[PDB]
Amino acid sequence: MRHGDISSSHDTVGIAVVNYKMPRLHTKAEVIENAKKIADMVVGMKQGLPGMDLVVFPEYSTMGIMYDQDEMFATAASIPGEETAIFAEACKKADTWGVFSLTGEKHEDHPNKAPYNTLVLINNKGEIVQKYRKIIPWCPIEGWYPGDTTYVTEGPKGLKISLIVCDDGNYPEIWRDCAMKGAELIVRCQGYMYPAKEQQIMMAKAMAWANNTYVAVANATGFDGVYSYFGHSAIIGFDGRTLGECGTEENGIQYAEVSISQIRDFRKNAQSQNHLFKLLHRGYTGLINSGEGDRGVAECPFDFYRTWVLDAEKARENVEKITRSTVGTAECPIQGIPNE
Amino acid sequence: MRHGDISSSHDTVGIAVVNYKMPRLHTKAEVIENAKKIADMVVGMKQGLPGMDLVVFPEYSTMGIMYDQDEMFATAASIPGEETAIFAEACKKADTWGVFSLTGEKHEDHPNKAPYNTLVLINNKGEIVQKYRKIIPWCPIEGWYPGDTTYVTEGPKGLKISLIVCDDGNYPEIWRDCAMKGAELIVRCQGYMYPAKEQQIMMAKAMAWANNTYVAVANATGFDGVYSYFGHSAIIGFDGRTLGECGTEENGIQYAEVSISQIRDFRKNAQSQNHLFKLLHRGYTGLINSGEGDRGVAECPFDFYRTWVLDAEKARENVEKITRSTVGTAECPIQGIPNE
Amino acid sequence: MRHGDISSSHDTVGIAVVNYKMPRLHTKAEVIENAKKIADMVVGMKQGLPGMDLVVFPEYSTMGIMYDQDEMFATAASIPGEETAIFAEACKKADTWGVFSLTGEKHEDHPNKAPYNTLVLINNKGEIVQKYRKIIPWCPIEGWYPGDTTYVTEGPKGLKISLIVCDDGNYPEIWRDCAMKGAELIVRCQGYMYPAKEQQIMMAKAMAWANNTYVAVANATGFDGVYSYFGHSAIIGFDGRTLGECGTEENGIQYAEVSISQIRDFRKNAQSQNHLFKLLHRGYTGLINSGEGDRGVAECPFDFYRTWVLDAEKARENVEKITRSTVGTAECPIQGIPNE
Amino acid sequence: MRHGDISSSHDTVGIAVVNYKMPRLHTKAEVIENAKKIADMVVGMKQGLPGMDLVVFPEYSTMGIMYDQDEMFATAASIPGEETAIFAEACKKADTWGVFSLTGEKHEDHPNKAPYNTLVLINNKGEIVQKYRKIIPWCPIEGWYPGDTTYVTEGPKGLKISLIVCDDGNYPEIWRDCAMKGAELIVRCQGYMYPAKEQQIMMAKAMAWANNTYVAVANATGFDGVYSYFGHSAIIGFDGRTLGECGTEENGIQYAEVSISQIRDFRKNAQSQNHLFKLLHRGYTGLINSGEGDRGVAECPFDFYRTWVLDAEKARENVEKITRSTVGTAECPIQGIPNE
Amino acid sequence: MRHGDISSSHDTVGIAVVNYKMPRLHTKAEVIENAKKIADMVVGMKQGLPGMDLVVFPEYSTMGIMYDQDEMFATAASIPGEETAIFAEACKKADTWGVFSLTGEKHEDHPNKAPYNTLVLINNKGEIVQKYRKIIPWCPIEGWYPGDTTYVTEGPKGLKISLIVCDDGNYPEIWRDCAMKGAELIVRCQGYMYPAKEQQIMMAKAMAWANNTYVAVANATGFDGVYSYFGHSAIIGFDGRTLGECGTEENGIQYAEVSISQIRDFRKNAQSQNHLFKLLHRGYTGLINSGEGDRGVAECPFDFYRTWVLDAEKARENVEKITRSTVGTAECPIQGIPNE
Amino acid sequence: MRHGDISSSHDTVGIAVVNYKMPRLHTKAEVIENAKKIADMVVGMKQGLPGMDLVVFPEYSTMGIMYDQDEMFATAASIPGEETAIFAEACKKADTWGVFSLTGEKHEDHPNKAPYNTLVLINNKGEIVQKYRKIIPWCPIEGWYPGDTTYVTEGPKGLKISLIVCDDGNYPEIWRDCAMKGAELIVRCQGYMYPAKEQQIMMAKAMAWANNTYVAVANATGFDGVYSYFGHSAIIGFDGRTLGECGTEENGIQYAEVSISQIRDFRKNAQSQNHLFKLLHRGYTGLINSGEGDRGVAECPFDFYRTWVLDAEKARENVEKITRSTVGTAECPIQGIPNE
Repeated sequence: MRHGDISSSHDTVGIAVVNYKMPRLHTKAEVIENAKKIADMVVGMKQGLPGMDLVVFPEYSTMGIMYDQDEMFATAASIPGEETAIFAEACKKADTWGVFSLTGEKHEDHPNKAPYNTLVLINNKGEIVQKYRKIIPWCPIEGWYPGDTTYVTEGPKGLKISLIVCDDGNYPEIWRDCAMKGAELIVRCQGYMYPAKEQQIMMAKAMAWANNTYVAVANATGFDGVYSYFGHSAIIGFDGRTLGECGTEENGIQYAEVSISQIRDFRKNAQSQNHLFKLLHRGYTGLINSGEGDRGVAECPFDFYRTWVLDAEKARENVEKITRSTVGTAECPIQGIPNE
Repeated sequence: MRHGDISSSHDTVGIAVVNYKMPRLHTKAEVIENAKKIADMVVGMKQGLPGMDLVVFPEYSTMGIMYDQDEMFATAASIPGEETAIFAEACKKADTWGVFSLTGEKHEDHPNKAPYNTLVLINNKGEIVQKYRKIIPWCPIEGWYPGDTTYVTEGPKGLKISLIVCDDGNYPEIWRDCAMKGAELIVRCQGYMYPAKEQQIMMAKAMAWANNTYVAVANATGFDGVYSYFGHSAIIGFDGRTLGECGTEENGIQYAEVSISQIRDFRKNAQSQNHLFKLLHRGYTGLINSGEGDRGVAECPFDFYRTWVLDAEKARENVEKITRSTVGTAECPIQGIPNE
Repeated sequence: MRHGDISSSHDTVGIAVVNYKMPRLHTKAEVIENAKKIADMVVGMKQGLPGMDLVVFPEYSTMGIMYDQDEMFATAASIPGEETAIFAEACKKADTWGVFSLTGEKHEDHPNKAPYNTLVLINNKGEIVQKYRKIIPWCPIEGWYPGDTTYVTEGPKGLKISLIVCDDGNYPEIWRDCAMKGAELIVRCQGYMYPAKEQQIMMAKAMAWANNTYVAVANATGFDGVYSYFGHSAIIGFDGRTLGECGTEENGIQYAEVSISQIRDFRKNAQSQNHLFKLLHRGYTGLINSGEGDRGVAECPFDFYRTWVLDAEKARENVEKITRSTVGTAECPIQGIPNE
Repeated sequence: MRHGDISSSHDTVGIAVVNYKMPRLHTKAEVIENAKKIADMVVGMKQGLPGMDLVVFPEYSTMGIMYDQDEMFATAASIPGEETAIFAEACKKADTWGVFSLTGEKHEDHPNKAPYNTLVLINNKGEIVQKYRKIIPWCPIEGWYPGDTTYVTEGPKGLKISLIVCDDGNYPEIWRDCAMKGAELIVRCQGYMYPAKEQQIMMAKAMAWANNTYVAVANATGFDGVYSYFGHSAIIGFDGRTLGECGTEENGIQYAEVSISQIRDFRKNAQSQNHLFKLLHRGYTGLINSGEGDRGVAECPFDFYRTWVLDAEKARENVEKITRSTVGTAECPIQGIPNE
Repeated sequence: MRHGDISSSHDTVGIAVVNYKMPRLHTKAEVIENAKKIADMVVGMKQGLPGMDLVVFPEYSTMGIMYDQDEMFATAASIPGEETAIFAEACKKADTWGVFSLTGEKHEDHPNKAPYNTLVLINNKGEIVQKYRKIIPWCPIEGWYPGDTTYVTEGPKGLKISLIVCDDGNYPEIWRDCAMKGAELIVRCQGYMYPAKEQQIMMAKAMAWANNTYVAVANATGFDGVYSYFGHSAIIGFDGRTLGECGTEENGIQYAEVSISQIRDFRKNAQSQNHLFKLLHRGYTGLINSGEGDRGVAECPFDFYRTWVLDAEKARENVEKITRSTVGTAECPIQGIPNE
Repeated sequence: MRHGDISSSHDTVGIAVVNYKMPRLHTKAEVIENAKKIADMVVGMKQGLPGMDLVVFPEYSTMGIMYDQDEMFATAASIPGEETAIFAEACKKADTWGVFSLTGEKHEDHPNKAPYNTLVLINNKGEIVQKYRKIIPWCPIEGWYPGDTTYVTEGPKGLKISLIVCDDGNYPEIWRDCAMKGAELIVRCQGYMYPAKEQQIMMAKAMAWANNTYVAVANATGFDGVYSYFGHSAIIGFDGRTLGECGTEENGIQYAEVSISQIRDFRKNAQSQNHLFKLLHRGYTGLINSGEGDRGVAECPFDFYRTWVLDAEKARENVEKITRSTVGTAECPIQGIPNE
């Protein structure tokens, strides 16, 4: 957990994040050409950052956002496929792990159902070792089919990694889910468009803190014909302090070393802010002093989670009362989104 | 949701938060004397802030922290009791609602079990309308008996209010639970000691954003013989932007107007960042476009919450593997906290 | 007055501001081509921001700065004209109002007098509803003919709008003049070159506060052969707090919702910081308590404004004593600017 | 215009500002005792800051705020009087100029009309050389009789000084009026209570910039039974950059050196941001190039100022349409302030 | 190197720094009484921070600044002496190391020469293990006799510690000297008075970076009759990033864990920003590639240091040409400091 | 020392710094073409900044970084040479001094030894008046031959200038060496790649303060195939306060006026923070009061500098004990850098 050098040691994973300029593409050939530009970038970056063990690119960095539905279906990727092979070759040549984005990934029922929005973690031998599908697409605008699962994978130097995508990170539940599965680094890849710049910078830091986890964010930059993306790719320590952060600049890079021993030492020995531990051992001091054993209280005291798990339809009905009953609003209608 | 004036309107709730200097007390008589100082402060503040509808004091602002166990038991409050009556009279005289702290509140089995750490919301007629007991005491140091329930109460001008305490706010689950019960303002009262100043400032803002809720924080200040408290009492908008924030100064005050219509308009009409709505209607656009109905997906996709709700002991066992198995650590032992 | 979403409601005007990359143009054909790029950008942005009701482009975003005098005269626009028709079509297609820049607009005595530096507000039906000519050109460098009038126009959802340009905003008088005419949003369009980046960021916020008015700023970006423009387009609340702000990035966008009801509620009910009201009712409490009626004092107590209005030549003579008597300085001479 | 040292030179005026802790006083004897504490503080500060030429205390630093009307009248000061003599002796002993606050100063018709809220500038020989009465009392709460005049006085080393008070500084007109009278330093003394902390910090800087003037702010601190005062006393350069700024701490001090030659050199030779010059020579380049002489345009183009000067009652009527017609609001009533 | 918890581990040294309120004392009895208050504070802090291994108090925290020469001599301490014994007992009772200030420490020729300004490092067994005398007193105001030596001492858990005082830290040479002796933590104790608040915050961070060293700063707070002290006690990582920082509040505390293994791993394996290594192996890559061996260049290329070491009188003469020849200036005279 | 205007006076040097976009070049013809682009930029900037007296471009702005060894040797420049003549013509035409980068400059033994990394200062008559070779190349990556000398040159309006390059600025010794030679402005030209953005921003400010010197930084921007450069070109006052600073934007420019009289007045009359003076007159007050003469102590008290000057090999051996013995590390090997 230290910032400023280009090296890494047996204790540290050298992580690079990329403010990748958002592509404006339309065809499979264009996507392939851009995939090879990403590959060239990985290999060049390694020449400058000899400590690099993990390189992270934004959501949409391969395809851009395929606004046209026909182009969306025509450019939807197979995984593994040609794009991933191109990335895998760069990971091998540069002896680094990498996180890349396929938007979309063909649905099982392609082309009759919406593609997934997908991340892969590729190891330094070119093997895909995690494939994550976005659980919370950025509706209403995003039409991707939602995924349903988080994963944890042993990463470079044994650092445990989970992937999440963009809108996912607004929801503290996903970060919690990953950390509770044992994640030591949560990688948030995004094409996060303005307006919500400051909110997203703050969210990543707050989630690093709340879940005692390293966080790396790669966010797109530039204007793509529709959105302007605000960058601020970052690596953040498990104590909630930014290691390094980019500005809004096209193809900015940040690089930091995250210590394997430090996070494990903290998770073992931290007390007042060992949030993962404390959530499942509430009021331990009080119970000890009250003659009630030495483990605190594990039981979930929050009705929302009990209801959501038991009766998701009831939780949905409850939230519609507080918000609205239809996915769209007649005050700001969107074609294909019902309202009223 | 606006800041800078001392007024309030039929649309806005005028909220004041107090950087109350942490008392260093030892006896019931001293606690009573300090309760009357708080009462005098409420009445004086109202003279300067004619818009004030809600005034918020820090956790521990009534008793301070009773480090001595005998003094802790001797000063534990009844609710309702003498302290609350003193506060209630000030709320009536100043025609304001108030949030006050009783640390401790007598356990049902007093003095044979640890007291609770408790907040009350008192209305402008002097009636206690919410009583909240801290669900996550700040272990290891805090020996309070943990509470088990969150509440929502109709507040001034119909603004829906939930109370939480200090360490509670590190855990996104509690903020979620309150907002999903319909809370429009979450009031976090704290005696939040250094070190974790910047982390706590960031958490409140991030939670305001994540849960589309107004947030008010009152935090103690000064040195009490053991801890120094970092202040930064604040009122924050539902869009994650600070309204007003104090520094670390003793008896600082902030004051802001929170609009009832604005939060309700947002919760109805916001789309891309309507987090409460979107969490229970995931990927609605994708499902519509895939011919699968117009509600998105409600089901909880996060195994941690499913496991915690179904089998809290399993969730506890899982987290002990990632952290440690005993509440204490032999590397930093604490008397009365078992380890090793 | 809220930030982070892409929606808007019947209560809120969705405002987008654009960090438009400064063009480097030389011919009428090039200007037309760039006008169509702006039009394409408006239509694309609306696809991503369905709440958008108003889109704002920087001063000079259509022509760039025509440094060459011959090119300046050759590219000076008619209003209405071809450029405005191109913009009007985009406003109609995207169902949004827009603010666009014509630099220059032909003088009545074209080509024998300097063109104006002009903004138009175009409604969602493609109609020009305000035309503003820069009252304070950025002399010495800017050679535009000064305008003489501010305007207020009913805008989207009835939001009252005034336009001002770049250097204008350094002078608190213009913001005052607009707000006192009833403006609820002041739109500052600029091609504000470095050096004065931080000063301009601060000015917009301070003027929002001082005049209890929403402020939107669109500023150019990039290097154009002569100047580098610092971006930081922004939308600011009437309470002086930034809603959203861009960085220095080319073609950054910000977007915020400004509430019609909130500003009107504030202007009615705010007291201590109701600056528009208080300026014309000074010391009302004192006069009441002194038996002198209940309106305070309206009379202007500032000799500078009395003198400027009555005897502008005297005010000019007075200021020349404090500064210098000639428009140029021999210590930093500029061709065509007399000194010495 | 430089910060960090305790010295001053023949070119620089050493200015100290004081975050003076707000007194809570009730009697004339208490006021006198506090005046002598201020005097002792002046003499001590000079021992530590040998460059000090000017020392500035907050509005209300002598009396505190006399909330009780009877006490207000009983403690209203004569000027010159006992309090000013006490201050004058300290200025002589410490060989410094000083700015002090008398709240109230007896009205000409004392005790039958409200006192003034007054500042004095005392020179190093103990002579009162400026007496300023607050033109914009902070209504509704403040009941002081409004003053009607700004002043400029030759200060230490010939630095030209104007005094303004607290609420005055929210109104850009007063800063303009002082600078146009030739002020080189505007001293804003305040007892500026929370909420509006960030807005006031920003205002002082923005006004320094807009009027090309040094600014010194002394603001009170602490809680006085009614308000908490936010400090942030500051000295700011004529280029809008803070020299030094205090936090919210009780009895904080800042100290900076302001160069006489620098401001005079700037006012002579600055061009693009010579705001005082440019306001009265608008569009000079354009007029030259259009064959219309070399002075630009002086005439006031802002109808608000023309109307206010000619017909203040009309300006008042106009603003009441935009705000409200009565000084009070029935939505937030205040005893003695009419509404409805 | 992590922040937020109250614990520490076998790998981390738990460091607390104290914003100690500056005493205003006059007699030996008063100094002793205050020393016991510091002792009580150490023991209380340990109850709240069970990880604490090192506690740091400001320069002057024991005596305050003895402005009166007679009182200065009467209160000058012996080391070891009564004050240090009081501190030593607290270190033993709280099982912590501590850094304390003796101002003054009796000169060898007391009372005929000025006392030293001195820090002691006391271990958890109550033994004084380092005594440092300020090498750069804060002249002209400070009249302490200058010390001449820096030290490095094995500290808690083997962390190597050097002490420096206040004004010392403005001079990069002292930080370099300590780090090159092997220091892993440089402790800067200060009574750093306003004006130079922001400069001092920045210096500590910059020196942490430049010397790849942990830095802890304890600074005084409050007003002492002459100066106001700006606090901002801090612990900073060897990568230049703040761990935790106080504000200006009286008796603020910060606490952070500094990893022994992290700094040693960095000093071994860092490359591009291994400043200690690189300074003595300049251009190693270039020399290798030029066929000139594999060590780079060690020789000092800076004439100033060569001259200062060889001919300090020449270096002094050189600097007097750039500045002034006498220690005082007639433009800002100070009694006892010659000028002219 | 003032910021915001485009003018300059007889007292001020108008300094422009350029966030020049990093070139990606391969051939001599490409370098020449880019040199002419820089020349065109100088002439254009002068049209917009009539006060400009000095223009500063980043290290590598002429060649980019020649990663290919063959291309490095093929494009190594003669000085004076074709590139410098191109720059000299622009300086003459625009009547400005300029700082330009030649990377590499041919070694005396070209092409058999590594080129130098070189800056030239060219006056307004096109004459090269300083040539500086980087003393601390950014090893391990940079293979330039190290230079050995700093210089001071009389610059525009007599302002004394020293040049340093990029990695040089991490080492406080070089800034000290320049200031002690009489430098009034230190110009740091850099191609400073991410990661170390915040550290470099802080270093420049801290060095301005520590050495009481103006500082100008020009840093590259953009991605060049290997590194992304973080911009933040800046001009900083001798009191450590930023005048103007760029963001990370490609071809950003900042411009500020630095006063000749202000720095000379400060160096003469400053006392408490006259660091250049005080370093060579330590404890003057103490020695005076102790009867030991009126000059303080000049002797160097820091063993590191004494050892480095006398026995550089010993200093190297000492530092290898604290860090590592070989220039490379087997934990992060780099081809051509020995380790193990």
